[PDB]
Amino acid sequence: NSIKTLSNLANLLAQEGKAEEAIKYMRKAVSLDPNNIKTLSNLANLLAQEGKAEEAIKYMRKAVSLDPNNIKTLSNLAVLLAQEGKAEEAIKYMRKAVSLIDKAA
Amino acid sequence: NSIKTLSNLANLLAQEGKAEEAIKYMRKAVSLDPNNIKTLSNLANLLAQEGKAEEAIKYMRKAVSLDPNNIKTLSNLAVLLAQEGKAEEAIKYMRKAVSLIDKAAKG
Repeated sequence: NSIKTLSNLANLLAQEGKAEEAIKYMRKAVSLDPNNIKTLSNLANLLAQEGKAEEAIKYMRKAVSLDPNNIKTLSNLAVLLAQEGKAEEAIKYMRKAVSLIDKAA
Repeated sequence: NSIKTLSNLANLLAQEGKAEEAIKYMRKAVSLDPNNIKTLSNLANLLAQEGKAEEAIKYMRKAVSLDPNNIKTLSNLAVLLAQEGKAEEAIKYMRKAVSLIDKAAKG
């Protein structure tokens, strides 16, 4: 609803290279529903796109905690951790994703 | 106009449910610089969100081929493949990514 609208505006501003405003609207969107995985991941990726990897990782951990079996979230978190030089933890989450993929098949 | 303009126009068009036009403009953006990894990933994401998973996979594969050590590209591709039910190849890309992370960590 309003979350989707805020998300659209945010992503438009970001795709136009105006990331700070995008982050403002995104934080609003997350505030409206703090348990939405999609919006949390969106916020995270916007923060990471700005070089702020730590806060991004925070929100990604939140999203993972919301659903530990989603391989997209696990993979994304793993990527963020790897970019920050946390090899062991990244490899851990990636391998968890591998296990889930192999299990579902 | 530029790649940025065409790409964002494509994004808003997609948001308006004008997927055909969106893909048109995003492909126009690609044509200006066919080996641009960023644009390729953008088109891939667009195709994926519209349901066109297979095409998206093809463009993600080209992206990987342009830079095979990018773990973001490898991971995104793997997630897509797994989504389409291609478990083994997805796992292969993820283990590639893991090997790269370990290799980079070892210095």
